[PDB]
Amino acid sequence: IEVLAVRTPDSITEIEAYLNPRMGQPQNEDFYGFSDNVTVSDDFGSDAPPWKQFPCYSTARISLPMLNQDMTSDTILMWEAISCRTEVMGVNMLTNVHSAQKRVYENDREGTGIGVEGMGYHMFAIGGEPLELQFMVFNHRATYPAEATVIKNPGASSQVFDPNLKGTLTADGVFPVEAWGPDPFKNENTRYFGQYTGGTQTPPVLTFTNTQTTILLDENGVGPLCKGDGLFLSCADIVGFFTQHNKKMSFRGLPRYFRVTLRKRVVK
Amino acid sequence: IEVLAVRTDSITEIEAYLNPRMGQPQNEDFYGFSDNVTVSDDFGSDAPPWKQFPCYSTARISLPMTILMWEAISCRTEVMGVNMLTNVHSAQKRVYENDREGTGIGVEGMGYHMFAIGGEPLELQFMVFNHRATYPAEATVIKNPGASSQVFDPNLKGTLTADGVFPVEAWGPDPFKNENTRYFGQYTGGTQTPPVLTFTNTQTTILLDENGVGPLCKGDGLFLSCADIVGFFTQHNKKMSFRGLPRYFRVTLRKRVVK
Amino acid sequence: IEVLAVRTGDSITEIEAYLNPRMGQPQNEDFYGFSDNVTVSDDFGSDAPPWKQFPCYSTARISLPMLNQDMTSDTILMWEAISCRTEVMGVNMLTNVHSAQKRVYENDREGTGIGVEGMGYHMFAIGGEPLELQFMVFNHRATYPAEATVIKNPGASSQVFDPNLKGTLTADGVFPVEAWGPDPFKNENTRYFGQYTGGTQTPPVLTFTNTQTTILLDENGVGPLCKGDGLFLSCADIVGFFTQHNKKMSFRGLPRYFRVTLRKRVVK
Amino acid sequence: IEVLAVRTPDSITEIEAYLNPRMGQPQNEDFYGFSDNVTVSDDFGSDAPPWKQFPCYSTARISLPTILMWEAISCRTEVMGVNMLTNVHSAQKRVYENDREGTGIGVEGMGYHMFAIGGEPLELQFMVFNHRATYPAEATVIKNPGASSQVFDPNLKGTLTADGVFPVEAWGPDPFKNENTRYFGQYTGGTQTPPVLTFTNTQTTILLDENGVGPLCKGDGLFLSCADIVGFFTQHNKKMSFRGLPRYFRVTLRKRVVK
Amino acid sequence: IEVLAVRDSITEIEAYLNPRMGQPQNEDFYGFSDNVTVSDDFGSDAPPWKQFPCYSTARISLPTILMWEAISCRTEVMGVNMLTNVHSAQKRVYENDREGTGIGVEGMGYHMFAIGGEPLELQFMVFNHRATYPAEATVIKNPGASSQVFDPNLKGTLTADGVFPVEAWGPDPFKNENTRYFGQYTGGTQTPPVLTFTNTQTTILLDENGVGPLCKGDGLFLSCADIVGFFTQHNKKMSFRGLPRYFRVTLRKRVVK
Ligand SMILES: CC(=O)N[C@H]1[C@@H](O[C@H]2[C@@H](O)[C@@H](CO)O[C@@H](O[C@H]3[C@@H](O)[C@@H](CO)O[C@H](O[C@@H]4[C@H](O)[C@@H](O)[C@H](O[C@H]5[C@H](O)[C@@H](O)[C@H](O)O[C@@H]5CO)O[C@@H]4CO)[C@@H]3O)[C@@H]2NC(C)=O)O[C@H](CO)[C@H](O)[C@@H]1O
Ligand SMILES: CC(=O)N[C@H]1[C@@H](O[C@H]2[C@@H](O)[C@@H](CO)O[C@@H](O[C@H]3[C@@H](O)[C@@H](CO)O[C@H](O[C@@H]4[C@H](O)[C@@H](O)[C@H](O)O[C@@H]4CO)[C@@H]3O)[C@@H]2NC(C)=O)O[C@H](CO)[C@H](O)[C@@H]1O
Ligand SMILES: CC(=O)N[C@H]1[C@@H](O[C@H]2[C@@H](O)[C@@H](CO)O[C@@H](O[C@H]3[C@@H](O)[C@@H](CO)O[C@H](O[C@@H]4[C@H](O)[C@@H](O)[C@H](O)O[C@@H]4CO)[C@@H]3O)[C@@H]2NC(C)=O)O[C@H](CO)[C@H](O)[C@@H]1O
Ligand SMILES: CC(=O)N[C@H]1[C@@H](O[C@H]2[C@@H](O)[C@@H](CO)O[C@@H](O[C@H]3[C@@H](O)[C@@H](CO)O[C@H](O[C@@H]4[C@H](O)[C@@H](O)[C@H](O)O[C@@H]4CO)[C@@H]3O)[C@@H]2NC(C)=O)O[C@H](CO)[C@H](O)[C@@H]1O
Ligand SMILES: CC(=O)N[C@H]1[C@@H](O[C@H]2[C@@H](O)[C@@H](CO)O[C@@H](O[C@H]3[C@@H](O)[C@@H](CO)O[C@H](O[C@@H]4[C@H](O)[C@@H](O)[C@H](O)O[C@@H]4CO)[C@@H]3O)[C@@H]2NC(C)=O)O[C@H](CO)[C@H](O)[C@@H]1O
Ligand SMILES: CC(=O)N[C@H]1[C@H]([C@H](O)[C@H](O)CO)O[C@@](O)(C(=O)O)C[C@@H]1O
Ligand SMILES: CC(=O)N[C@H]1[C@H]([C@H](O)[C@H](O)CO)O[C@@](O)(C(=O)O)C[C@@H]1O
Ligand SMILES: [Mg+2]
Ligand SMILES: [Mg+2]
Ligand SMILES: [Mg+2]
Ligand SMILES: [Mg+2]
Ligand SMILES: [Mg+2]
Repeated sequence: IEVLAVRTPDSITEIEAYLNPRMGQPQNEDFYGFSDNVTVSDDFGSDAPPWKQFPCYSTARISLPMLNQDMTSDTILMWEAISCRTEVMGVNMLTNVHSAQKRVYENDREGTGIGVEGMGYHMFAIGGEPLELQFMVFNHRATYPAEATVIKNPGASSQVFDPNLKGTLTADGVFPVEAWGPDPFKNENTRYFGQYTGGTQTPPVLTFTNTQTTILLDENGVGPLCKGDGLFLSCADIVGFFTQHNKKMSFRGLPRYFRVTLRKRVVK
Repeated sequence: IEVLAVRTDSITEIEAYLNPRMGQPQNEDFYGFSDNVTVSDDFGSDAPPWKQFPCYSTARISLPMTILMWEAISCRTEVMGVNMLTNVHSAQKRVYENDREGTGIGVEGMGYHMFAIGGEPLELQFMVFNHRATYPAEATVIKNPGASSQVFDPNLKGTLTADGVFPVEAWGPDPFKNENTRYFGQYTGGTQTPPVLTFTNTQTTILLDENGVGPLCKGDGLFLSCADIVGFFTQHNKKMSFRGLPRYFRVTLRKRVVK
Repeated sequence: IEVLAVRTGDSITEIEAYLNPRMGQPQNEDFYGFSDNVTVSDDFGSDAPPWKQFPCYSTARISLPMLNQDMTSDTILMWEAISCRTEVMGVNMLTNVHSAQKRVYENDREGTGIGVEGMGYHMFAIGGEPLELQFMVFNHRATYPAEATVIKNPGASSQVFDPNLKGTLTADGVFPVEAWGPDPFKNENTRYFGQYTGGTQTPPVLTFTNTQTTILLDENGVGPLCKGDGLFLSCADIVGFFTQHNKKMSFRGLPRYFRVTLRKRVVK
Repeated sequence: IEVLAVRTPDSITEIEAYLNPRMGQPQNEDFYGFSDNVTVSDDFGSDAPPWKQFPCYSTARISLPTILMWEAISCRTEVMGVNMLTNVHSAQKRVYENDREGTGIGVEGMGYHMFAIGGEPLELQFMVFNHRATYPAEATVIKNPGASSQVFDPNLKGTLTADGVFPVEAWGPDPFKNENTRYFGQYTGGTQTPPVLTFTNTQTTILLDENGVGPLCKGDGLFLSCADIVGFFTQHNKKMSFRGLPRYFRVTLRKRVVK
Repeated sequence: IEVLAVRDSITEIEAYLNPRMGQPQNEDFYGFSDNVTVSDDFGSDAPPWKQFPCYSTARISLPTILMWEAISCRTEVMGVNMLTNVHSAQKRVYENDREGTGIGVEGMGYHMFAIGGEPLELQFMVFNHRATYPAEATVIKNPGASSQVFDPNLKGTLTADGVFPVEAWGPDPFKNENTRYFGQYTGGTQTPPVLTFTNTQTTILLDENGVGPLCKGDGLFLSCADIVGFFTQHNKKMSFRGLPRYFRVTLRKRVVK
């Protein structure tokens, strides 16, 4: 794409969208927002995580307003994503230490719940085309379930970087977070942002405000250009683990808010 | 609201406090605390009793009476009474309980610190850890909110219109609304987490949006909201209660012409 | 006070001062810098913290040089504080893990002392008049000893904010840290800065440098104005707890350094 | 090298490269990305860390397109595969081992993240926890380094000239050299520390020095070096191995006239 | 000490300070203290020589009058790489199972450096005033109860390497007009060490007036302590582990009265 002039009163639009988490349990059922209880393999050889027990990436394509093209010009207008605000919603719910939680003083049947604790994985991506993925796994001999999208028998090389093992995030709730990450060799037309804090007893730390704005412009002053007039949102928002009295543990996820400002860009 | 020129007599300043609503009744010996937290066995038999969970604090501040509206341009906010957390002697589980020795363990665990300042009530998203929780009659909640309530459901909206009754654990700020409010929030989780608090009279936050417009005080009302969970108070017998702290606000407003 | 012009030539001065901590144990006896061993009540109603077992605020008024007043002027000169350096001194001493401390591996009588750990409370205030206080307590039914300055029988409202419960920090070593904090409704003529990190096994975190200057000027470019030609300094520097082999714990505090640059200001 | 004027497309090139980690286990086999299970010696005197049980630096030379030299002016770098650390099912010691319940504990313990970009091999200082350690034949070390190798000895020098054979625990960047290399490094210690990693394609680091000069690529060669220890993998039987991640590099060079 | 204009003219020195954690140099525990013993009370407290760290220090010789003025510095904790060692005679993560890595180096961090035109000026201050320091150590003997906090009588200067106990001396903020000092402390005995290294960080040494330290007698004074944490043996004996510090200083010629 040959990028040309920015248009400056009717040249800018705003979209707002949410992505619900895909932590593994089905929508419209009692554990929506959570994974199912996590089972652990005895070895890498026999490792087979069941469907529902691991999170997947969230994705959506947002259809943009009419650009009102110039019928006789040899150029076209494209929506250019210039800025965003993103917030993890429902942080407030993590003040719940009463709902069926392993207690601080289990031996005394006393104390609050321990609440949600452990690993936070927070990433979002805003592009003019689907997020480009690198396949990479902890254990290449893991047998993923039929419901999941992965590279089957990916080989030892998939435990680190293999340039043959590529993907694109083309479907919501089926690309396992533990098997796909953003590809830094691609995503020329996406901005991605990721933070990981590991562990299983780590205090979760989350902020929320409606006062924060991230500029989406690259080093040439060009934001994502929305090919076929779509805006591609991707995320994963693991808050940590929910622990039952019987010590079963499940992933807990939260939904993400996006506001994206776009402006009209002349191209070609 | 169409926003015209800043009027430049033109400036006012209010100070206010919101006391915390951790659950125990005001004017009684456990004011500032929740009652002792009980935990359900399962999501299906989950009814957190009244007094055992915190609620948002809120207040409408009356301001002096094309039109002029009061426009909020800056604030200072301070969590008050941080000093009281140096108390490790008041009926606290001890560091070496099995020796009946050491300090009290003092206040530890989750911090949830949020404030909002706007020209109308805080717009809220309903969201809960367990949709099947039965909240007490005293609480304001969406009843039988459905499985969708565990994540984002665009039907499940509310506005913060009463002090001490909107459970923190069931409402948060709606990012899809609040064009006329600035909100700020931090959560640190856990039950033995060290609390981290700062205080100073030297910090101003600017409340102007990208367009240089502050919150515009509809009907000459300034809306303040907070929640300041500091962590938990643990008794000798291991019973745990939320402890909260009051919040100071100073807001600077200017006359702005509109319509 | 009506505030007029700055003098910029004679017109500048610096004072340096220390405040020693008032953690509870008497001065120039063997436990100076410490509290006595902390006792814990069984309930709120029978809560009576003995004198010496809890810290108090440090404060001093510093006498300033003669201003050399213009005898015939309608106006008057005051000293205006414009900047400070402050440092917690003796941080070096906390590398001591041999001095009668509970050992890391007590069941094996082995390892270092555990050293000082637990809550940090670090605050300082620089003003032209005494620090204005808000009375607030964890437990209102606490009976403070006669040695201590408190509001007696303050009632339930004292557990949160009650606008009736005020004070000024008019004496060193007697205002319990746990019952008084800075009053954000007053202190127009004082700058105060406070940090708390809780717990009883929290690692203390402290920094020291002679390269850090804090400006004391308000939004109007006016510093604290020294009424009756006094500078008021206040602090509390709880570093954490000292734990003995028998598991007795005391507060440990450190002294604070102040450097304050003042300049002549004309006022009505 | 006398450094004259910047030549201003055809004057700018951009390379991209990955460095796979060298945690110890062989390439293209089932434990690629890990060390073998760590053994611990009884004393300094008889301390022989076996080949495969310790990490080594990753390094590559990239071949690039009055003389003209390539001058590295900026980079992006990213630790890849951070996403795999959300795996708590793969043969991991469980949170509640006694009850055979909970997630795996996942990767925890020490983080060591370092990268270097230079016009020549990274210049190294030899320094070791225990000088009496006997390294295996596969490792490049200074043999019989002496007690002074446990701190700084100006005699104990090297350059990173070989991928996967310079042990991290024996070699670090030499601050007395590396005039023509930029290095960055962070260590967080412990064995139960939570790993903290970030990733984004939006961060650029400028490689120009105080004089506006970046690494100048000798022999038309760009030198990349790293080590990315994420933490430890703990089996059900409490055996612990290093886990590493590959690092991405993007480097932007310009033609520089030199003498 | 009146300063005129900045006046061939710019020079740069590099130095290293090895750590003085207690164990004698060029012997097998160089970089470590000896195993720490703990007193039963303040009254009998007598830390043995080799069981506590001392400050490192050196004077570097440099090449109306002219003085060398220190304008900027680079400093680096060297050898952070060695802390990836979890095999060398360390208490194991799962000692009851004789399994896991070593726990490695853990506990308190104390990192301080000073760059000045004269010896670093010290304030004497001790946890316990009744501690008896050994003959080898430079201390104020019988310093009294006020030495547990600030006493203005209890001053010193860092005149010697490896003999001023870290736990007895810190920088005096009432003096050091011609030194820049920087310190960080993180306590605990199981705290994770956090260390960074780059050749890309330069600290400016100019004061508010734009004057850096002026090197009296053409001597540059370098001081540091870098306690990274503790080494714990299988038998639970614990010793300080320290690391050496790199210093790059840029000096320019300043005219003085
Ligand atoms: C992630 C996964 O699937 N892990 C499962 C696996 O663990 C093995 C792997 O982690 C390998 C990776 O190299 O490491 C094994 O541990 C060995 C290995 O580290 C070795 C050095 O390379 O040192 C020890 O083994 C010693 C010796 O070298 C071995 O040859 C010897 O092996 C004997 C067997 O133990 C006997 O059962 C057999 O009859 O005869 C051989 C002798 O020829 O054992 C020596 C120590 O006694 C390390 O232990 C990992 N193995 C183990 C036991 O953890 O496989 C195990 C089941 O073995 C689990 O399924 C694990 O989940
Ligand atoms: C939060 C709450 O109310 N929890 C209570 C609930 O726990 C059950 C739920 O958490 C569900 C969520 O899917 O999982 C149950 O555990 C199951 C499943 O994870 C299942 C896979 O879907 O795998 C295990 O069950 C298998 C098998 O599928 C079962 O049909 C079979 O009977 O048992 C197998 C295991 O041996 C796994 O156990 C949770 N059940 C238990 C137990 O925790 O319900 C329980 C009472 O049953 C408690 O009240 C919880 O508080
Ligand atoms: C800080 C302090 O001084 N605490 C001492 C006090 O503890 C009691 C308080 O913490 C109050 C605060 O409301 O709670 C008591 O626990 C009760 C309540 O939480 C109650 C519901 O409001 O629920 C429990 O009581 C139920 C039932 O509701 C009661 O009517 C019944 O008599 O007992 C039931 C037992 O399940 C809960 O226990 C605190 N009481 C105890 C006990 O902790 O008084 C105690 C000694 O009695 C100690 O002195 C505390 O230090
Ligand atoms: C790192 C290593 O290889 N450690 C192995 C070693 O441990 C010994 C070393 O740590 C040295 C370093 O100086 O200290 C020994 O501990 C001794 C000393 O600290 C000593 C004072 O210098 O104080 C203690 O010993 C005293 C006395 O001085 C001794 O002469 C007397 O025999 O015993 C006294 C106390 O009862 C202190 O114990 C370390 N020794 C031990 C033991 O830990 O050697 C041991 C086995 O000898 C292990 O192999 C270590 O892994
Ligand atoms: C740091 C050090 O050297 N500690 C050793 C020392 O411990 C004693 C000191 O900590 C002093 C400091 O004031 O306190 C003793 O504890 C006492 C006091 O806190 C006291 C009130 O001032 O309260 C307790 O004692 C009361 C009563 O006052 C006593 O008269 C009576 O004998 O016992 C009462 C309680 O039953 C409290 O115990 C420290 N004493 C002890 C013991 O910890 O001295 C001891 C030997 O006694 C050890 O050598 C310490 O390491
Ligand atoms: C990640 C993984 O492989 N999980 C597997 C688990 C665990 O191996 C065991 O629960 C440990 O005993 O075993 C199953 O039979 C189960 O519980 O459903 C099947 C599942 O494929
Ligand atoms: C804070 C507090 O109330 N402390 C009180 C302590 C503790 O309650 C007990 O030591 C617990 O057993 O008891 C006293 O008898 C004491 O030891 O002097 C009275 C003192 O006022
Ligand atoms: Mg590319
Ligand atoms: Mg909106
Ligand atoms: Mg006021
Ligand atoms: Mg050099
Ligand atoms: Mg001075």
